[PDB]
Amino acid sequence: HAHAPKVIVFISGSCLFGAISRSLFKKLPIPYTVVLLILGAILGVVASNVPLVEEHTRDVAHMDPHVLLQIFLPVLIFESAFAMDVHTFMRSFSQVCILALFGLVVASVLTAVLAMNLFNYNWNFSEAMMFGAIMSATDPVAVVALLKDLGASKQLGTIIEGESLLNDGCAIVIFNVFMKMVFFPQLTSTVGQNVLYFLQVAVAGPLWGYAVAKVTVFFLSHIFNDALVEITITLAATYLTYYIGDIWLEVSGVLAVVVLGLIVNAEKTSISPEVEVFLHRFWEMLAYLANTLIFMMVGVVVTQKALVAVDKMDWFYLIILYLAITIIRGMVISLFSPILSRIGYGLTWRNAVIMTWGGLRGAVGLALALVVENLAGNDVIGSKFLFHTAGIVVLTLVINATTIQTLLRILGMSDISIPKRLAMAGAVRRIHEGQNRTLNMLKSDRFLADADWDIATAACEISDPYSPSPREFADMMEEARLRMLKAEKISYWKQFEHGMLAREALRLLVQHAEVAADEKDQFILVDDLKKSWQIKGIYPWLKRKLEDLISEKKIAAIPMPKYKLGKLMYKICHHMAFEVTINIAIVLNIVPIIMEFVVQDKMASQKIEDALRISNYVFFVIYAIEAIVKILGLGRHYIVSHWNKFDAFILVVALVDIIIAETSSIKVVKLFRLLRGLRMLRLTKALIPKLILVVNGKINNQLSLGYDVGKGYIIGEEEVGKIIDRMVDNKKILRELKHISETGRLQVVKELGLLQREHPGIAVSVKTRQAIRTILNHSRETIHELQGAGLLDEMEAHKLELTVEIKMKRLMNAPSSIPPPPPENLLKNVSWLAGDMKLIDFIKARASLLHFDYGEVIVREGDESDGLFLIVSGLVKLYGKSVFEDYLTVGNVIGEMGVLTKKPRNATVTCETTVQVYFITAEDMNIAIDTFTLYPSLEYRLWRVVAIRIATPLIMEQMAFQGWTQEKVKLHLERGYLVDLAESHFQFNIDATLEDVILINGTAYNAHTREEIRSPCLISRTVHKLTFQYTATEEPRLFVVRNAEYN
Repeated sequence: HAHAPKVIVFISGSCLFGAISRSLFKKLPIPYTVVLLILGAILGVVASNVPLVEEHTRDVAHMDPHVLLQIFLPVLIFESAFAMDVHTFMRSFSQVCILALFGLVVASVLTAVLAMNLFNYNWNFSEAMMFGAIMSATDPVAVVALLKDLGASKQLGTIIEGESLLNDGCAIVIFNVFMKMVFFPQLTSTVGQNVLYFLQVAVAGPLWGYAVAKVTVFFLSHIFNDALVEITITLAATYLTYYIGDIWLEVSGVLAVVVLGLIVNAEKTSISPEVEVFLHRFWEMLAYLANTLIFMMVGVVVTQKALVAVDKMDWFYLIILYLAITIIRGMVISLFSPILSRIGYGLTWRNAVIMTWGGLRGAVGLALALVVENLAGNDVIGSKFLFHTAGIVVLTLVINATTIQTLLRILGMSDISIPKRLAMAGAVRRIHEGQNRTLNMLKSDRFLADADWDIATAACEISDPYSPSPREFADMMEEARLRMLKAEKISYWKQFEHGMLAREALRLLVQHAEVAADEKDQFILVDDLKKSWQIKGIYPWLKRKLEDLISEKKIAAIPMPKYKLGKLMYKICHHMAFEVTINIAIVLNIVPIIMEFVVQDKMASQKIEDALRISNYVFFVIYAIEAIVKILGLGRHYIVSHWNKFDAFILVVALVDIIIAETSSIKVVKLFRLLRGLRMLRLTKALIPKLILVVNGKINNQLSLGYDVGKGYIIGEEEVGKIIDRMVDNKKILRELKHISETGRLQVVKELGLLQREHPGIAVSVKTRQAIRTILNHSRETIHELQGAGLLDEMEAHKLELTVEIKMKRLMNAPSSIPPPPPENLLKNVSWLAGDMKLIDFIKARASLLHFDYGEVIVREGDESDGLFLIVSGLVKLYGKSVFEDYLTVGNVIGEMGVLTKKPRNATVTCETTVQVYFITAEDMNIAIDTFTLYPSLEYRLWRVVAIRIATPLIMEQMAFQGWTQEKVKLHLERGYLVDLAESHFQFNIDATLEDVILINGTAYNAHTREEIRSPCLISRTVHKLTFQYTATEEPRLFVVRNAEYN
């Protein structure tokens, strides 16, 4: 009917035009957005002549400014923020801010002066500043897209993107400031009044955004199965942050959304992964809709209202303006180049050109132009604002956006590095080989013999998109160095693919490897990695100081009252419900404190101020009973704590002012100010624990990243060290490489072991978090394995896989600090004790806790193996000639092999810190071995623990070249078991059911050749059968792993 929404046809039609442009002009260098402007112009000219069409474009063309800003800008700004690589953005935050904020001011002011002097429009400074503001809002989406692939992607790409984000955010702020001075002027403004205005837009805005962000991520972390709720919460937070910010709080909405976008982006872990991928594609779609509409709207109104008021001179000014804003941006970048070069990633002269040429203008500039074109009404200023802004957008998108592709070439930035070319060629060649095998396999199929292979081969063709002498010695060294660093990069990627590394640690390690590859004679330096696990000094100090404030040890020392009258209260005094009730009462006291006092201020409603006085009586009564109960429970010791004395002062205030108030204006203001100022501050007692939790969280986030980088490096080095043994020939080179790897590994394992001592609880939290995450991951795999085998139905598989998903989400809410378990708990958790309560009691009764000081030697080489140590606290350094060094920390048990083979100790143990060890004597272990002999025998368990640790190096060395990482090998061995040579004193291999057989201890004879095999050897696949000697000196033990099919 006549009331039908006519914006539906325009909005939907805009989508179709966007699709058409985006499709047809996909290959041409001209960006599609230019075509949208042409189509908008066509709609404008045709609309002016055909009244029917005008009825459909009017509602959206002639659209109120506020509705333009309130709906579109939050989408554009949030989407831009939500799409950033925050981690890189933060690491270059200063460099972006200097160039964005200060650069924006100078760029706009210089443009403003140009507009005033050059143009004959006779604009004043306010209008010229609006012009400069809308002329300095960039939109480099087309340029960062190219930089994403070709080169210089990591640093340059995000710097231009972040700079554009911040200058867009600030340009709107400047535009808002100067628009009110032009279209909504005010009679007067004081200096102090303006300063408060600055604080609101510049300081309060970001704080409002930060508060809403931290509230949002809190709830998102507590939504477990509703994806729709997560998406809706994101939408509502984004729009309410802007609306409440601009309209109710009058703080800067755009900056609030910028901060909200960045915080929510950083806290992506709080969003379920499946939702995360949705949101990225969702906000992209919303931003794409916003761009398509704004460009078509400009195309419409520019022809209907703007081009009718354009003189020949205006065209001349547009060219001069385009040249000016281009050289101005370059001047700003160069001028700050000395500063920017000394922070973050310094700008090379070629990078500067990219930033200068890549400063495309776009939607935000146009959107703000439409506001002026609307507010100005019939004034020419509106038309000429829209004309120039549209002109600059067209010129930049025609000239800059098309030639940037060639400029990146001329500057020699698009070249693909040799490593990438080689990797792509190898991958393509392997794929090409993979298809030939598949193609042959199909040709043998009876049901596909008649298929047209000429077409099949042509269709499935993947094509490469990119198409002793010192001089001798140094050459191999450079070759080896690069062949090593390349291996590491692989080992990091393998770890990530198997969920062993967080993405951030992977990025750091790969970045360091790449940097080392570019430099000369450079390997990975741990000194560069240290920045990952160095805790900033502020946080430990804050944690210590805050924990001192609520120490309250002087209350814990208070004894029970000496008579029954106080005994009952004392119990209440230590019930959490008491403190919770008092806190709730206090926080409820805000309602009177605000309502009555603000009402009295307004009067300065008498019945309200008369009535609320009674609530003061009620809260006084509550606090009085609280004080009475506390004094009765504690007695004279009550006054000891400083927190209590503050409450005594508060009650003194209550008595004094409630009496005096009931009994000039000074008394009333005294009552109000004193009640408000004091009674709210006693919440800090309950607040401080939350601050401690926040601090823990900040430390945990840093320490966790440290462990990943440190542990990622160690595993990478361990894997590589068994590869270079066969990747390089020259022994001298080989020896030099491994020496560096070990001197790096020792530093990492030491420093990373000292952090645990500095922050015990946080370390335990981090580690238990890793433990759970690993368990769930491999728990997820079995579900896929069961699903893939068809052994479990798809719907049932999904039902299980949900419980894993919610479980992995609840990790993020786990406490940042777990109190370290006491020593007795460690014994309970030793690998070869778990579950055997009878054995645990036997050991716990005979384990003697010892304490050592720095530098003491627990055991020395050649000493008889008198027992084994479990390190419950500290860090010990092992230095054994069978040269070979290591550092062991909490949990690790020393001497497991010694008590079994009864052979002298292999390494000297020195304490790097104050160490505590549970010492179990060899005699006790022998007794335990003799007295605990069920199927999972203690001797069997001990050997199994040792066996795997001995086996893992052998299997790695034998199959490092293949695709298995360490975790896979260790799990692989986990399926194994030790054979009882008493059940059969000879072992017969079965190649179809035994995957690997390892000899751990004792000599074994080849049954046919009667060759003797040394103890730690990995039995070669060629051996058919083994015969074992029987001597007391070395009883032979053997480890085997069967195929999945149980024998």
